[PDB]
Amino acid sequence: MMSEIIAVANQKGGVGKTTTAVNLAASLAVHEKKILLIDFDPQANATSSLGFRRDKIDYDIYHVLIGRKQISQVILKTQMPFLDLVPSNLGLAGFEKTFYDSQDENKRGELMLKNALESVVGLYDYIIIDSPPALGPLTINSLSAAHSVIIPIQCEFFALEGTKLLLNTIRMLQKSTNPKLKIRGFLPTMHVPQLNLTKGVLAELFKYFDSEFFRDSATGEYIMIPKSVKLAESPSFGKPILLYDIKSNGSIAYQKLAQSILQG
Amino acid sequence: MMSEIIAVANQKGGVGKTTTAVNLAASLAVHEKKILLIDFDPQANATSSLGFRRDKIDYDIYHVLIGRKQISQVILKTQMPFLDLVPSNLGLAGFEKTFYDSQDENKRGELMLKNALESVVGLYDYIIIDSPPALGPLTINSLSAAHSVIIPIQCEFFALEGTKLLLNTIRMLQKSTNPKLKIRGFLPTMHVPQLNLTKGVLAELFKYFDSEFFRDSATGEYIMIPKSVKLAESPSFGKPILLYDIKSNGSIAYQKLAQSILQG
Amino acid sequence: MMSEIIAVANQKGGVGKTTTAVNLAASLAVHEKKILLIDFDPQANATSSLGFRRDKIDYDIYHVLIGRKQISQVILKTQMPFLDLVPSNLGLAGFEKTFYDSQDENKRGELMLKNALESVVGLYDYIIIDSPPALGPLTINSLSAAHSVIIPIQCEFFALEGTKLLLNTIRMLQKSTNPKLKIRGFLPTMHVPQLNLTKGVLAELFKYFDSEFFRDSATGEYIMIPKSVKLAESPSFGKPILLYDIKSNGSIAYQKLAQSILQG
Amino acid sequence: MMSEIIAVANQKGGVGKTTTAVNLAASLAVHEKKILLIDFDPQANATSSLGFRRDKIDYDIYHVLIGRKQISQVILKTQMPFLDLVPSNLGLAGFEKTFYDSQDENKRGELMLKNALESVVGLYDYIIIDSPPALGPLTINSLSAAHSVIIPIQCEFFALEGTKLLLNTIRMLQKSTNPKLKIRGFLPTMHVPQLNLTKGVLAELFKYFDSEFFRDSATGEYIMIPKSVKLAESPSFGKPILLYDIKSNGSIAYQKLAQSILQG
DNA sequence: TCCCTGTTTCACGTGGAACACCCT
DNA sequence: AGGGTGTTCCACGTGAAACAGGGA
Ligand SMILES: Nc1ncnc2c1ncn2[C@@H]1O[C@H](COP(=O)(O)OP(=O)(O)OP(=O)(O)O)[C@@H](O)[C@H]1O
Ligand SMILES: Nc1ncnc2c1ncn2[C@@H]1O[C@H](COP(=O)(O)OP(=O)(O)OP(=O)(O)O)[C@@H](O)[C@H]1O
Ligand SMILES: Nc1ncnc2c1ncn2[C@@H]1O[C@H](COP(=O)(O)OP(=O)(O)OP(=O)(O)O)[C@@H](O)[C@H]1O
Ligand SMILES: Nc1ncnc2c1ncn2[C@@H]1O[C@H](COP(=O)(O)OP(=O)(O)OP(=O)(O)O)[C@@H](O)[C@H]1O
Ligand SMILES: [Mg+2]
Ligand SMILES: [Mg+2]
Ligand SMILES: [Mg+2]
Ligand SMILES: [Mg+2]
Repeated sequence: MMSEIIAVANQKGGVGKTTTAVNLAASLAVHEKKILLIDFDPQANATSSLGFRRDKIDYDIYHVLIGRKQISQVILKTQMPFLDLVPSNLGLAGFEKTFYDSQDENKRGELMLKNALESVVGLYDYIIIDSPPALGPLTINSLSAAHSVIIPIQCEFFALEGTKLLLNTIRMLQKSTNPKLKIRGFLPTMHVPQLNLTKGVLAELFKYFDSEFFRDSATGEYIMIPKSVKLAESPSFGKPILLYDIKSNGSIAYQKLAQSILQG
Repeated sequence: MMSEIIAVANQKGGVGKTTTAVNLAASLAVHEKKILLIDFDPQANATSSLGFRRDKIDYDIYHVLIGRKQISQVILKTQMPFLDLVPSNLGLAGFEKTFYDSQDENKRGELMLKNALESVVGLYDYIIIDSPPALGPLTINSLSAAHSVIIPIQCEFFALEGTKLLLNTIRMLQKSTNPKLKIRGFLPTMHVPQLNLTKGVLAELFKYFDSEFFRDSATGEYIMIPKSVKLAESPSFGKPILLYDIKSNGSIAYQKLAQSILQG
Repeated sequence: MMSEIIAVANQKGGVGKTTTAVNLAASLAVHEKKILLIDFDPQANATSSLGFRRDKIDYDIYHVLIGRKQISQVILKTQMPFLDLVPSNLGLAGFEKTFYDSQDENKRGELMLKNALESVVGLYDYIIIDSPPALGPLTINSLSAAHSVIIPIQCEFFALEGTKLLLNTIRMLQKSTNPKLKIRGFLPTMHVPQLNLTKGVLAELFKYFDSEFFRDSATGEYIMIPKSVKLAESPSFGKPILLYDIKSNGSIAYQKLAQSILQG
Repeated sequence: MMSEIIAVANQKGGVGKTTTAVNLAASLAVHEKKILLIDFDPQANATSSLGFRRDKIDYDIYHVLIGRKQISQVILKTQMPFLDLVPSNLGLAGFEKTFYDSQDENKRGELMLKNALESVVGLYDYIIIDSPPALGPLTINSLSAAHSVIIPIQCEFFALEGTKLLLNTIRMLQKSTNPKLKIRGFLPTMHVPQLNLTKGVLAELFKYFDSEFFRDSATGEYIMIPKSVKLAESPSFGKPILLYDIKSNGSIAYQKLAQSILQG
């Protein structure tokens, strides 16, 4: 078995990584492929996006990382049979400090998620890592474990400057800890295609990275997640979009994305 | 003269800390008050919004915090004569580790920005601090220096959970490092007033904090930053809203906010 | 006992006079008051709305008006024991010529229904008259017999000229043949409260005649017949609504109107 | 030219005779065919639907009928260059009386409009006569003058029985005054296709007249004018649909009606 | 059989954004 | 260009109507 580990990371906040991670885990699970979703955000927004109470959460990914628990100990099962969740909690914040301690003694600790996943990388088809809004210790784990990264891009101004910096970190890890690391693609999120700022910022990213933009290679048209209030309602009902409204366009786009991920 | 030091912070990403910080700084500056805007985010989105190139930026608040530099050295003057900026860069990220080097050694380092600011706090009326989307060391400095905090709320689902944690952290620092700290107000931003998820999240937040909401005290009415494409186009021109589009509603909103802050 | 003789008239077609007449008669009959419903329309829409067969009906109000029959001869008893019907047929169309013959012969004939009615006017509590869509002879009789008039209003454009014109003709008779005639009230019908044309036409009519709009005198709110497919399904079963579907909103409306008419 | 005369008549009120007449005149005028539209209704709602004043109308179809005027004297020009209007006014009511005087002397007067129209039957391609909600003298004139009749049917209950009666009158004229008379078709109006009452009355009327239903010769499919609030606003701006909102479904439908009429 | 609640589909109103005139 | 004007597109909310188990 070969888990593809796809890290949904992007250091910018509010750009759709928790909406993308949760909902791709879902929309790929319905393709009857076994999905594990890691919640690497100390806010634990993905955990709650699937209906859990972080407050009624005993053991989570932190204790796996430091070795106090096996990752197979913490996995929870979700309302979707094919989607299982490694939940998160505020305790994951501690990991920041933890990380630098290894940085002081043996320059490891980028690869803690790498080791924590090693024991289930054959039990799942896809392991999707929802990353927190930083380029800090946690995000670096997320990338180091990963086969590829999915980059949610909200076509507003700062996502210009932001992206290159992120890619910079990628290359750095591509020369340092994770050689295999590929960009699985760029994913426009919250898309409003008729705004002019969006036309411009998309055009810029096209210029530097059109080859990285997700196309449903079935019809080749670009796959962009539409701004959908329904997409932002779905976690409130402890549900993906698939279980909350399978016919809304948020869902259509995230299933199209899953199709594209699958076609190769 | 004694600057009110006001941190626009919130640990959730994309919620308007940077947009509110830039545009409150500007909308107060035109009111003929001398403002310093600190960019406490390694993303340097506030710097970038005022038209600078982070990449053609020499020394920043990082070198201030490590003592290599004076806070008064790094200040740049902006296209508004009354608004000054302390810029940022990824080097500020390094502070993460620097902070914990204090936590291991003498359990301070909460109050670093407080001390570096000490030398410019009488040279300004308001010091407006744009925070990063975390509860880590940087936001801890950002809050601890501050007299009061402005909490921009994106009225969607997670604004529920997050907010409670944020205030608790506020309460925590009030009982440890900054006892004088006040909540200046909550700030609904990107407001689509007719959406149902918004009505709901506003209702919950009203029940728990209705009095802490920015009111146009002339009419008592709520002050809410409307979703406005122009509010998000303006930094692509390195301009605040009032220099980019003074008549749009994003702008009118921020000047009502600024007026409210001045009235007390 | 002195039956109030209430004419539901309006010169525009399809505005609910036949639906209002049937359903007010029924909603008052359920209040244990004895009601006679005159079908003054050669279409005999009120007749068939109560389940009779215009074709298997022998003698009708025509032969009453020409004296060939007593008004007490043509009355049929209906599916409601307290509701009686003077039925109609196409032969009532003949009366047009006949009217002008009286116009030619003794300058009466507006008051023919009045005369034909004299023999049943104390035998009923309310005598409810479904008028045809004109200001011609039949409607002139119908107003001339009547104590008061109920004007069903379809809140579209032509209700504007139309309304004031109907009121005009009312005043004419009030100064000539039937001065006692009172406007029992105005009744918005088929009411869709959110359409903009309705808002506009209602606002116009309000400015000119708000005091005439039927109010739930219990709660003072307006009485408006909601658009109810069932209100239009009921006559196909030869039934009023309260015999058809008493919990529907059309039904509650007509009963609220009935309460209002009795309430004073 | 040989003017086709199409009388839009049906005795039930509020079934679309006037919205249909006005709008077919318009949708036919735009095929660059010369249209003369008679307002044969004393309410003259067709006149007022074309932006004219009953208040500003000097000579109208009444004075033509009594011979005091030429039809060519009263014709007006409309905002559409290929559509001209013979307007109406409440004085047309007088014609009722007029008709019976001839019934008393030489049993003519069905053929008054026929005679008045005699002078423009080569100057127009189509002359469209909007009838009042009666089977009275005017409606009979309109049918007698006309080559064919267009019958708007609102698929509710009373338009079941009503239809049979109307056809009877056709046959009467077809046997007495007007042998050429054709039913150009039945035209479903205010159509709500998913209501069950509408399905049913359609099914019934299909049963009896399935061959009389207007087919868009393009798809063979039935042409049924949808409930369109915009179709009902159009007279408030003195305009047809095609000048007021040419892309709404009201307009497309009245245009399809125009094409079907044109093919023959 | 009488009822009661979850879903669909559809028109219409609303308010934002782009765009094209248009003043002048 | 700057500073109105209205026209076109789209998402979302609403509320009515047909329908469908589900219910003993
Ligand atoms: N395509 C979309 N349309 C509408 N709303 C969306 C869309 N994608 C995401 N959202 C909403 O945007 C808000 C934040 O997005 P989300 O948390 O998924 O991004 P994030 O980067 O994970 O945030 P953070 O970095 O703070 O964890 C939520 O309300 C989310 O539901
Ligand atoms: N009132 C508003 N209307 C429309 N767009 C807005 C508004 N406020 C902010 N935005 C936009 O939303 C995007 C994210 O917002 P912004 O970066 O101001 O929030 P933030 O707090 O800076 O994010 P971070 O949390 O990472 O600092 C930006 O393109 C910004 O222009
Ligand atoms: N409030 C309502 N909701 C729904 N349908 C209605 C309503 N009121 C009337 N209708 C329907 O509209 C159609 C015509 O209304 P109705 O015939 O009662 O008015 P009318 O004055 O009788 O017409 P006429 O002017 O020819 O006598 C009927 O099938 C009727 O059932
Ligand atoms: N397709 C439609 N959708 C919505 N409203 C409509 C439609 N057609 C007509 N109406 C409106 O319903 C009302 C009456 O229709 P209209 O007067 O054309 O029928 P009518 O037969 O002319 O009435 P009359 O029998 O008194 O002549 C008007 O306000 C009319 O514009
Ligand atoms: Mg998240
Ligand atoms: Mg920021
Ligand atoms: Mg009637
Ligand atoms: Mg008419």
